[PDB]
Amino acid sequence: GSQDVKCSLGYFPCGNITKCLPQLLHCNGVDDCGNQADEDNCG
Ligand SMILES: [Ca+2]
Repeated sequence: GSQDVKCSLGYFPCGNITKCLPQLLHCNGVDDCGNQADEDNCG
């Protein structure tokens, strides 16, 4: 029954926003999530 939960394999959610992007854009130094959550202290 749950819907829009987590992202499929090979993708990750920006956080509390409904959206998923490939690891390629993860900490890639590019604005995409909008809230800059993926670029938040990437380490
Ligand atoms: Ca990014």
